[PDB]
Amino acid sequence: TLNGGITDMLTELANFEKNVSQAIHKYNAYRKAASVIAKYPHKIKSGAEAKKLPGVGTKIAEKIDEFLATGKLRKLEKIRQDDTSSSINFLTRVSGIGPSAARKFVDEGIKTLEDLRKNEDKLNHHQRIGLKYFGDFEKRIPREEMLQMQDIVLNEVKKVDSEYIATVCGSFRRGAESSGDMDVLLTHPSFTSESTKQPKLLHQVVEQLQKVHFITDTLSKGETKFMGVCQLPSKEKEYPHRRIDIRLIPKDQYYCGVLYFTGSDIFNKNMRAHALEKGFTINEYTIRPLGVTGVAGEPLPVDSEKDIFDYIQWKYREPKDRSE
DNA sequence: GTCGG
DNA sequence: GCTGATGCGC
DNA sequence: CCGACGGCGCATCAGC
Ligand SMILES: Nc1ncnc2c1ncn2[C@H]1C[C@H](O)[C@@H](COP(=O)(O)OP(=O)(O)OP(=O)(O)O)O1
Ligand SMILES: [Mn+2]
Ligand SMILES: [Mn+2]
Ligand SMILES: [Mn+2]
Ligand SMILES: [Mn+2]
Ligand SMILES: [Mn+2]
Ligand SMILES: [Mn+2]
Ligand code: NA
Ligand code: NA
Repeated sequence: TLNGGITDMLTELANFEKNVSQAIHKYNAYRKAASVIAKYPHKIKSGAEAKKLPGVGTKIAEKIDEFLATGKLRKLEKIRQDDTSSSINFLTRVSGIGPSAARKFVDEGIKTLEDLRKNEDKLNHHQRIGLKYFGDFEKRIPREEMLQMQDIVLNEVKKVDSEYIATVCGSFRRGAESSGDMDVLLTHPSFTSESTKQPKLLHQVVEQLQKVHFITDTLSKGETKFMGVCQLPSKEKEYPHRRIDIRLIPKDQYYCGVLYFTGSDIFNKNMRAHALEKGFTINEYTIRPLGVTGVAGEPLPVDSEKDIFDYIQWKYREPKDRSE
């Protein structure tokens, strides 16, 4: 927040490009600029100063000059005043409503929370849940509540089977003092990259979590991925409903998976980019050597996060240092 | 929108 | 009824 | 100056 005013402006521009313009590469360009500036250890005094940084170009330096001169941005004022733009941007804050749905609703005169309720019959299950918990999903979860959630999950998982391993990742693992949601990585000895598929490994855990009334709603559920809603038990003041993601991954790909799901998202983009500049392709699952005509080798042996960093020659960064 | 081809 | 096409979130 | 920029699990539904 040395340069908080500039990164806020870039984020808002990013959001417009994704939600209204449906221009995903521009969205990513703005987030890339906002990230590099956030890293930058000096108060930016001019566009020319920012232009020095990778990810910041001609148009963004011009925008930085204007914000710096006036404290605002003409484009953003116009956009914030534009009815269709403003409304599309708003509806996408509902989980389940993306750029296409929002634009479609707006074309139909649906543009507010109240309009959404009046027309709930036009919403799908995920969207109705998103409406239902609209305010709740916009609150942050403080680390104290995160640690209480960590306890319920690890313990209920134990009760399905003591050999399951559940690891909370995302911002919680990066040590952040508050979190957007809860991300849970799951492994079991019976499920590896070979293992011959066993139904209900994730289902068993999801059903227990439901049984103890921790998980209250399902958004999507399959054999490897559950997205849903959860809520700490109330004695007293009802706790807000939270989003929870659970991913079941093959035991022998656990470190790749832990690297990936700890993030951050920008950090992951940065790592896999740097990976290429060393002859490796990283995904959620494997690190593989690359070569000449684009031949990605077999997965290299990994038994620690750190092992991945070595392959690509980065100093090890503790989870706390990947929040980009 | 930005950068490397 | 089905499934390719597409959206959404990550 | 142009083209690349990450891909995937899951849900829904237009068009047969
Ligand atoms: N767009 C994406 N596509 C694929 N993976 C992603 C994407 N964004 C993030 N990830 C990975 C890296 C993140 O650390 C991890 C968690 O995603 P997510 O829960 O949405 O954000 P986060 O945990 O880093 O912070 P927070 O949830 O508190 O906002 O998933
Ligand atoms: Mn109205
Ligand atoms: Mn998270
Ligand atoms: Mn998440
Ligand atoms: Mn299909
Ligand atoms: Mn162009
Ligand atoms: Mn039909
Ligand atoms: Na630059
Ligand atoms: Na949304």
